[PDB]
Amino acid sequence: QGFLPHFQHFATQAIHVGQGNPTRNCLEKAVAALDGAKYCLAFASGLAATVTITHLLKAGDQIICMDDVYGGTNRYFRQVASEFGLKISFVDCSKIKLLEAAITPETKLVWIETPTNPTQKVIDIEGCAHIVHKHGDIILVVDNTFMSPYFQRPLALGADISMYSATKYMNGHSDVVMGLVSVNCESLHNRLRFLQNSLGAVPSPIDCYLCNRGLKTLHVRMEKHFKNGMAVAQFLESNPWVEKVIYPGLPSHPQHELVKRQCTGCTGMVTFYIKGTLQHAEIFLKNLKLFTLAESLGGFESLAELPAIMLGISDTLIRLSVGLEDEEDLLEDLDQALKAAHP
Amino acid sequence: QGFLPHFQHFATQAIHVGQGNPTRNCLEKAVAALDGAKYCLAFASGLAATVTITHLLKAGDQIICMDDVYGGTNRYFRQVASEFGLKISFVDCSKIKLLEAAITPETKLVWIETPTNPTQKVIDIEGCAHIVHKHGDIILVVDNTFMSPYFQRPLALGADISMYSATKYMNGHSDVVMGLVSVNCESLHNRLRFLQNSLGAVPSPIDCYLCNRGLKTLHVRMEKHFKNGMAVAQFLESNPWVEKVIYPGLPSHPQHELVKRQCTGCTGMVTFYIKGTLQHAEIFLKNLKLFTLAESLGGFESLAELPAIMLGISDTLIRLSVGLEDEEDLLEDLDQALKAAHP
Amino acid sequence: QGFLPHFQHFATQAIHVGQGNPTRNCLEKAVAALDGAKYCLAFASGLAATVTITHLLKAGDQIICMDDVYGGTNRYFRQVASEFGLKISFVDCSKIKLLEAAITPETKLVWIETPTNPTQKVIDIEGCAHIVHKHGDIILVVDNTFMSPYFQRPLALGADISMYSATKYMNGHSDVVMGLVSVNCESLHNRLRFLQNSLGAVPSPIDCYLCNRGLKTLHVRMEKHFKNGMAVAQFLESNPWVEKVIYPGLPSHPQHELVKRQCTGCTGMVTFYIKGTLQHAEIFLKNLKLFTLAESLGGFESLAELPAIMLGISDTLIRLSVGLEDEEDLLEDLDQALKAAHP
Amino acid sequence: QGFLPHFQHFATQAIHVGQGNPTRNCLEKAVAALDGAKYCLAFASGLAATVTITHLLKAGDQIICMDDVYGGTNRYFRQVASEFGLKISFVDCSKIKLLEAAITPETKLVWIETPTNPTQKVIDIEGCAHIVHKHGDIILVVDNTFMSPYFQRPLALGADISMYSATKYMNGHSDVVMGLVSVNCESLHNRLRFLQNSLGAVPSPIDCYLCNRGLKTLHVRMEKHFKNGMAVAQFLESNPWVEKVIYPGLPSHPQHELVKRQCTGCTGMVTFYIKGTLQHAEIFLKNLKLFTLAESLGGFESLAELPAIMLGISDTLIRLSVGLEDEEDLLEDLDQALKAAHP
Repeated sequence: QGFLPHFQHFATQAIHVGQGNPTRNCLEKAVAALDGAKYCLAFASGLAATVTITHLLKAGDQIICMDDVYGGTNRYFRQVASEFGLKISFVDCSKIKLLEAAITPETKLVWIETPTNPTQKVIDIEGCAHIVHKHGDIILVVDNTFMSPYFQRPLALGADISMYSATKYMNGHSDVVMGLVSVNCESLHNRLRFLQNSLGAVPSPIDCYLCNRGLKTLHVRMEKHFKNGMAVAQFLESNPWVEKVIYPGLPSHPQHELVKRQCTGCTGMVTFYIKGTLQHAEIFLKNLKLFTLAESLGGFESLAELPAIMLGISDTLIRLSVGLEDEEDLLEDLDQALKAAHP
Repeated sequence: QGFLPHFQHFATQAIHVGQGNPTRNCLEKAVAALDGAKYCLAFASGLAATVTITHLLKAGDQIICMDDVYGGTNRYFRQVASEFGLKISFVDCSKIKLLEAAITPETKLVWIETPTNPTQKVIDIEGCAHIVHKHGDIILVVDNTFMSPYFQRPLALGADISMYSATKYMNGHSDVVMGLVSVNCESLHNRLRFLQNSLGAVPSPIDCYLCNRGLKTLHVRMEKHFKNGMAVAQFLESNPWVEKVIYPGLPSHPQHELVKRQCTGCTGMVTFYIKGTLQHAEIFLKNLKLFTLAESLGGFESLAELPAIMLGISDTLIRLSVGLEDEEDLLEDLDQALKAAHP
Repeated sequence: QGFLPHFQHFATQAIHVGQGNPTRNCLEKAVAALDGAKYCLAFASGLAATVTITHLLKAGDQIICMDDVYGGTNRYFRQVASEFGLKISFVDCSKIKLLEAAITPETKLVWIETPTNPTQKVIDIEGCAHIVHKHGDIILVVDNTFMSPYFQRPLALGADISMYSATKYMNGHSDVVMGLVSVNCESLHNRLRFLQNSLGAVPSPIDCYLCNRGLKTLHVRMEKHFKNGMAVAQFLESNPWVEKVIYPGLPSHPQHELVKRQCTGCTGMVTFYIKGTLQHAEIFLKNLKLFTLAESLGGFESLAELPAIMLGISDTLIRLSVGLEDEEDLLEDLDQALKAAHP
Repeated sequence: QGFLPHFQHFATQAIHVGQGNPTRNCLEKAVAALDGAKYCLAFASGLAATVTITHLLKAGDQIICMDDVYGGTNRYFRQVASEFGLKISFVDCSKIKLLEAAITPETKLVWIETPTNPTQKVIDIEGCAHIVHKHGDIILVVDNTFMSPYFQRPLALGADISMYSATKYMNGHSDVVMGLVSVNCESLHNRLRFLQNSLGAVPSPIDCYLCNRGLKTLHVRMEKHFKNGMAVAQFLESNPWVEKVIYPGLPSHPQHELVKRQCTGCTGMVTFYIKGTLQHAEIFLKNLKLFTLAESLGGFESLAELPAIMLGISDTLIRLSVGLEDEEDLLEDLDQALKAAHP
């Protein structure tokens, strides 16, 4: 039904394209294609990618970041801004109007992450692109990490840089770290390349090989994360013991319509509020038998978490990371622990 | 669809079960579950597993084999029977009545591969089960390599032994070789275990680790193989340059009914006859730009082969091992090649 | 001083030679060279190698094995002899005369291991070769595993088959299992090859690659095992708390002169008797702080063991597996625990 | 020999110590010990480590570098100083008096590589230590890449920071890249740690695992490099076709005395001038049959390079990166090539 039609040739390119030196170039060639980008640059980590992006700016320039309220980031950026001598301004871009405002004559970069973690507020990338590009020379960067190039393609939505940061967690707990920066601009790529080779925040031939190896199945893995995610999200929202569910894949989401015109699907990241108190989120989490209590997100295994203990996030909110297990089993495990949290 | 429903817990067991020593024991626990069996023993190669199974018999014993006409096998088995002094016999077990006639007092083992290669004749596991089990003490082994435990469960259909043999080709070109032998019978398992340890034809710890790792995405990869395989087979079947198609998933397959009540789905192996002459098949193969010419089967990559040059098999028969690329691109590559082979 | 001069080009060949299919062939090419053999065959395990060797014989033939009294083997061989229908005769070949005797008109194979485990009695390979080859068509097989092709080259000493069986323990605890069979004969190689490809007790491309990878440093690793072994062996034999030492590298060994004309050095396997009772071997072993209590042998780490609890072996005997640690530290750790075993 | 005695416990620590998370922390504990330092921080590449170290300084600060004339470096450093706005200066620190003159109020960092490449000029770590430390607050960093922590311990000789940067070339052609920064000073370590985590130029868990794994055989490999290196250098030095040799291990090296009181041994990098013309050097290189032509250094494989084509370096200067092959074969290959370059 509804989402942007999946990007053509993704799977074909992910498998055939290209099949630092050789290893890195091939990885980049292939990632460039999946991002619909003309160019790509690989870094040791998503963070190193981020730093390098900012090295693009000169002392004094202002950088406006999406405000990661409950999430972790923000301390970073702020530290990268401090050193290097830059001005950082965090603005909730959930409201396009707010971004229009914050734009200062010094603003040379706008960094956005969508969905957000763990509330999952979808930012209108296209909206921000037009607002940002409207005046002066400024860069729009989208951190596609939470969606992956398979479900979201920033560059196509007006972004100037689509950054993909993969941790030691997705292709199985495959300990491959990587910072992928894609772009179409000519100079942007040139400047970024120089930095890449000048500073050395680069990946090893092994990482590149492993990373590339894992991409081949990104499409089949992500589709299942989505089928399982959707299923879990529905079951929950229809469960008597769940106050609310937040999953970009459901129509109940406050941005479901923005989601269908920007993504081709959703991750296995499902958030939901459990009816009751922090004492109930407790019973629940402790009763899960198939889901695993972990603070990370991405494996083949379904993970659960209570951010409140892992004005603060409602201690009744739970973020799930639906993996590749059997949909039936996942639901039964959720059902069983919900019934336990309410005798 | 009207195939058996997908095996319960498969994905969950593949990802969670278990997570010559350790590594092998966990691989064995896992595969045992995927085959719906109490036990499983791993060997160096499917060929090794085969030889091991024939060691359950003693000189003077007889063994019936599904007669693999155009495939490669038969020379093996024969070389194995010659040595070890066993009596071997080949029967077109696709004709159950014909197996009956073959049963003999010294018959103690019946080896069955299905679907055949590359004609894809399907054998009724159940039938042969009733027939074989009916009289005397005799083992019914099913080589589940061409289906994978995901789409077929020999043990649940009567077979005594389900042997899954994987080559250096699936899970990408992961160079892991392995022979897995799942079983339920108590003494059958004990004899097999004694043989396993006393003869040393076992995998290395790394192979077991790698093999188990691939098991975790087997369901999603097989699903995509099945999808692309169904698309390819339908497309070729309604194409003006195709005489006929041989694909278990299509209702046009002679034993499509058997399939549905014996498998949960189908592999990416699509067989078809190109309209024309050996020369047209050649034009077709040379024109393919997305498919890769090769004699192996199973990678993420789509392959094409002309058995006549790699009585005899028709010079018009082409076997494709459909990969995990974009259905669209595969369809267009074939269409382009077929059109090219007909000006 | 004294031993046969090291085999020429070993290191060069181990690194350059060749730098189943490709992977296996290269591994075999290279191993053939290191064994000074014209040919080589790789199997899944040393045991699988052994079985395959015996498959060379026909029902009825007799196989004479070195008698592994305190060691583990013998149960194997005996089981392989049982099945397959062969006659096994275990004879202590420490006494060349004894082998001369046992030779039966049915004797078609003589299997020897030297040094022995854990007593380390050196067998005169050349002596047994002349005795064995003197009459009829019979095969002499030496299990070079305990020495490795770097310190001992059976084929050059008249052996017909030099078998090297590497476990998941040497190139670091590199979990690579492998059975290497080398030979110069034309037919022996032919028959063995057939068996190799007919039965499938073969290694995976990964194993072959890893195994080959590790060979490159075999010379430097083994030399240090020897320097450390020699040092440890001396310190011990000169220690007031040690009744006796048995290390082919010392002149005190009852075969030190046979050793210098058959090997180019020694392993890190040092055996020794601790002055006192099983209660003292206890105190000793329990006080080691750098050596590790393990029943295996081969890592980069120095291992200790008391075979009596790991007419039976004197419960006062200890086998060490000297690794690659600093010689000084190894001695100090031995010294410290010996002083503890005798307050 | 008259070199410093070999570092105590090195091999033992390399094999036992430790056996961004785990993997990296253990690599860091290990390398910290090998460098005889309290701490060590790992980065993506030696180049990344370098950039990180320069981040300890702020705009307006100055940094002195051993002037690498014929090597490659200098362009880096300069590109790093240009950006980040630092003042850089190059000094032939092999002439201690010349460094003194260079010290400035804004001087806060002195970078020293030794021996140089490919001339192999040796810098007195200690001297520069006394000189630099003498006045003001300034850091003395030593790039220990060309020696390895096995043959040189910068920190024990006065240096504040010892940076070991390994490429995809040693430990065989193990494609592991890494930059290790060992240190003793408390605040120096804390600032470095903050930078490490806040900027993300870190290794992946697999690189750390692989890197630590190679550390375990570093002593034995370096010893063989040193041996072969000594042999090669002596042989070339007494050969009729060699003008002169430049090898730290030979008493003919201008700073052979410094060496002995600063290193425990030498690398396999032997530099020498072929008697004759650029054309003779060419004949030599083309005739080599065992040595491999390459611009990298460090594998198990022996390499040869002619810097003049890969003021200016003499067209007669040849640098060899001596591997772990048989000394005999290396000597004969060189001799064969030299003879060939002189009819």
